[PDB]
Amino acid sequence: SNKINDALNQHYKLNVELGLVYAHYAHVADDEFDMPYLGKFIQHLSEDKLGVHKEYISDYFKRNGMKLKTDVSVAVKSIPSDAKALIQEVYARENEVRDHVKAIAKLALAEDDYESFYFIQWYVRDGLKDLTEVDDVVKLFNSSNDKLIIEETIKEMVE
Amino acid sequence: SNKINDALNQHYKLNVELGLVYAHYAHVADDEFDMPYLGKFIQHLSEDKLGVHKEYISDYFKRNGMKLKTDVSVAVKSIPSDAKALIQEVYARENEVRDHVKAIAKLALAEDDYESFYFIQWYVRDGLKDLTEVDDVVKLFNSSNDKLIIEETIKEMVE
Amino acid sequence: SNKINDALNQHYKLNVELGLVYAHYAHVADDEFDMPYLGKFIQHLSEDKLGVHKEYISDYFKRNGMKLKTDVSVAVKSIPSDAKALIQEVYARENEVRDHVKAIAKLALAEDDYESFYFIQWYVRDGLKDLTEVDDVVKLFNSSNDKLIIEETIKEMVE
Amino acid sequence: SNKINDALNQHYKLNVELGLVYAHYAHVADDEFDMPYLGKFIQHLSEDKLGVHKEYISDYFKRNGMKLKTDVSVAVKSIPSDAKALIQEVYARENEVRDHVKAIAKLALAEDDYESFYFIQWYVRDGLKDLTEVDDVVKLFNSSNDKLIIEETIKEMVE
Amino acid sequence: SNKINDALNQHYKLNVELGLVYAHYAHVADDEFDMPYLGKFIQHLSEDKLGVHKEYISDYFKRNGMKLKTDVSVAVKSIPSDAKALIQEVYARENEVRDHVKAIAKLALAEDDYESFYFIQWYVRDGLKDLTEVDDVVKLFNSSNDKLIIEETIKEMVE
Amino acid sequence: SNKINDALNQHYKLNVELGLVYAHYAHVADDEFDMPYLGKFIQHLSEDKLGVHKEYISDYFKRNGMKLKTDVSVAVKSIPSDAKALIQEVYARENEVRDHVKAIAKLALAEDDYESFYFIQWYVRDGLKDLTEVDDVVKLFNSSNDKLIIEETIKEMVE
Ligand SMILES: [Cl-]
Ligand SMILES: [Cl-]
Ligand SMILES: [Cl-]
Ligand SMILES: [Cl-]
Ligand SMILES: [Cl-]
Ligand SMILES: [Cl-]
Ligand SMILES: [Fe+3]
Ligand SMILES: [Fe+3]
Ligand SMILES: [Fe+3]
Ligand SMILES: [Fe+3]
Ligand SMILES: [Fe+3]
Ligand SMILES: [Fe+3]
Ligand SMILES: [Fe+3]
Ligand SMILES: [Fe+3]
Ligand SMILES: [Fe+3]
Ligand SMILES: [Fe+3]
Ligand SMILES: [Fe+3]
Ligand SMILES: [Fe+3]
Ligand SMILES: [Fe+3]
Ligand SMILES: [Fe+3]
Ligand SMILES: [Fe+3]
Ligand SMILES: [Fe+3]
Ligand SMILES: [Fe+3]
Ligand SMILES: [Fe+3]
Repeated sequence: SNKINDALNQHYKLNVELGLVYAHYAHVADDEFDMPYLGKFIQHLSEDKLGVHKEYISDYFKRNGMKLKTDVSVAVKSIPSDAKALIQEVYARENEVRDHVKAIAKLALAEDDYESFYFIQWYVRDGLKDLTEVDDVVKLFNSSNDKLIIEETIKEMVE
Repeated sequence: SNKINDALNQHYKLNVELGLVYAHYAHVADDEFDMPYLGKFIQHLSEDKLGVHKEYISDYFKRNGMKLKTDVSVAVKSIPSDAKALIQEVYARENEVRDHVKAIAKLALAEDDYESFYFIQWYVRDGLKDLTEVDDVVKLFNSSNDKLIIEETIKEMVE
Repeated sequence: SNKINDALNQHYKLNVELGLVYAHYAHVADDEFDMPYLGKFIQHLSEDKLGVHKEYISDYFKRNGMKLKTDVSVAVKSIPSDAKALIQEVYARENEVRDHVKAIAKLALAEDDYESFYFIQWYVRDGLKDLTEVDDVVKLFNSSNDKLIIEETIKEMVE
Repeated sequence: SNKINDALNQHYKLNVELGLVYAHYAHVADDEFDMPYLGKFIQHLSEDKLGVHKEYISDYFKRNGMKLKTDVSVAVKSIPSDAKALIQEVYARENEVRDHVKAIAKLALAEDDYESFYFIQWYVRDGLKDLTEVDDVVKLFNSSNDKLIIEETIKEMVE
Repeated sequence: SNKINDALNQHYKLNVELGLVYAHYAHVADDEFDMPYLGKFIQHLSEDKLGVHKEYISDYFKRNGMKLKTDVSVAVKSIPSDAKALIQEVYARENEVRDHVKAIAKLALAEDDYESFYFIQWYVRDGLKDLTEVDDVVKLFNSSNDKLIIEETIKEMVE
Repeated sequence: SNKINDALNQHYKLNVELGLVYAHYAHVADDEFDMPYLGKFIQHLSEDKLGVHKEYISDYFKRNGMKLKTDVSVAVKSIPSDAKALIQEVYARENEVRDHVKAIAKLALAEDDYESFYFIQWYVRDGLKDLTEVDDVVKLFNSSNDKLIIEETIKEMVE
């Protein structure tokens, strides 16, 4: 399906662009906000998006004959003002990923593309786990007013 | 130094953009040219550029107080016509990286930035090894007319 | 070079005098400020300066024929008022060390003393790592108002 | 006791200043007198004085409430003329240490400071062992006219 | 750079020619001067110069595109008269190597050849260690009048 | 025997000069002809000639009282045009070595020098094995038109 090919190419672009934004946010968490474990948490998200998250699509295209497109444009022009806002922004972007992944599943059933429906199954499930891990971190900031206490808790999540 | 900060931000951008191009070329080597080990060779170059090659700069900025900029724009709009041309293009881009890395070293001595001169030392040395590994592969294509013989030789270089 | 010999003798004196000051500060961190892990952190800096930091120079002189001078004068006549100020003072002295080490590198190139330029390379690189470790500790004091939380974090840095 | 506090601060100063002198003598033994094992023997004495010898006092002050003073002034302005003279000078300084340590013990009993009397017990005993080890080396120079034979014997004492 | 290519070809020639001279001196140390451990010490220097010392240059040329020249002319037409003189001559030749290596470093910075500057860094550092090891042996001959005592000491340096 | 001494000194010179030529040929095999395993094969021949092949003679002289002469002159002024020609030239030089070694054996029996006859026995036997190993490689070039197939076969001979 051309429409599935386009939607998965769009998802490839999103994984790349968010990975590059997260790499920036991870640097800022450590460098500006004094939170190196928040930085490590966000760096692992960055490495996933620039790693297996994009390679699964590229490899899927190799098997079903679809075409890969590389077209990337992203600039980090402002930064959230503090660390809570930073992880809140990460969360908002991970929810956008959920919406897109669900749209792809719906479209695959529409087009009777059961290979793509089964392929996208991993994203549906795994992305919900990624979103809850991110949500847990956001909340640390409502459970403690102390940045070093929050860091200690995050340390167990990047373990 | 502002000028060193700018040049290292430019080198960060180059590592990112080439990493994304190499990821595309690795896919094409396997998918279109039937050369999965050429694909693996090019994928390892992609993973280096999107990995430690960019993280060393970002981490260096954290120590000396420089500012990181994320501004990325790259589109793969044409593909070399066969596998020799593909690895020849990779080689040409790796030589552009050599030129930039040398310009940074020269500028660091000019500015009496001995921390940056010592930091760039790794790129000078390592990039020469990366360029010779790439040059070895290009040459396989002049040593054999058989794609499966070349693949077998490449297999020992991605080992 | 006489001028390099003088500058490295001055750096030997600085390492000795700061080592003795840091030994005092480490005692005060534990004894007056109730922070024994801050004390241990500062004691390891003291042991480096009175240990390998000075022995590398002395050993370097043995190989290139330079002359060692021992002329030491230091008195600790006032103490910073609290623990944050104490580690802030440590940081200010470590930046003075960076400035001197860079001056030596510049002078070695001027004099075409490539042995000394290569010998000072370790100080340039390593001193930047020491300065960032110290800067991390200073910041704990902006990330937490609780001395026992900061101690727990420092414990992982003296590990 | 103020008088014990002063005498132990004086002993701290002596350990520091002799440690710095011994570090110089160790360098000269190797560099000028061609005796690197004599150098190693004297370096271990230097490391003791700048290490545990001074840290025991500093740590003792932490327990009994005394105050530490850092006030150091030492310059190495002449060097003994040959290696026998060098180790003979070391011996003379180690005897001065014996005299001071004994004065502290006598004063502690006078002041009914039984904690300090018991604390100084280690210095009384250990310093006698250090003085006999040094005396053994001095004598090598009366038992052999050959510097390489003496070095071989010293090698077993720095083992 | 042609001038760097020429200077490194000259350094390749020097390593070869000195290696052949040292091989002769090692034979003479054992055969004529009854000092087989002095012979072994000098043989290891010979094997370094005819081994990695020359192969590093040859391999460096392979990576940066320079041209290797083999043009060798050396004759051992006289021999130092005793063993001290023999190791003194070795020392004089190792100092000539230091001078040439430094000239290459200076020229590389002049030509903005930062690859060659970084490549020559090993020679600058390592050659200073080789020169001090050789200087230690020369001195044995001033520390003992007995050839079998000196041999025993050398035995620990060829270990 | 003076005549045996001269012939073994000539054989020492030949081993040295061929070793230096082979070192050049090994570099060219890899650098110009894209055959790094041919290069490794030729490098091992180079290391033998500059190593044990010459040290056996030098050590033999030490036992029977003969005199060693070092007089070396060799320049590589042209290179065979392709890789087959290169290994063919190596073969021709190894046959010259066979002729000289046989002349020495004949002369030793003439002079009733049974020590030299027995000493040269190793060269007679071993040099025939070296010549057949070289001949096997030459032939690869008649058994395959593909340089990467030949390389793979050579890989098992440098194993
Ligand atoms: Cl389907
Ligand atoms: Cl600097
Ligand atoms: Cl130099
Ligand atoms: Cl008491
Ligand atoms: Cl360069
Ligand atoms: Cl015989
Ligand atoms: Fe920080
Ligand atoms: Fe994951
Ligand atoms: Fe349907
Ligand atoms: Fe395929
Ligand atoms: Fe790498
Ligand atoms: Fe300058
Ligand atoms: Fe306390
Ligand atoms: Fe350190
Ligand atoms: Fe200059
Ligand atoms: Fe010495
Ligand atoms: Fe002791
Ligand atoms: Fe009493
Ligand atoms: Fe002998
Ligand atoms: Fe070496
Ligand atoms: Fe310049
Ligand atoms: Fe090549
Ligand atoms: Fe052999
Ligand atoms: Fe006969």
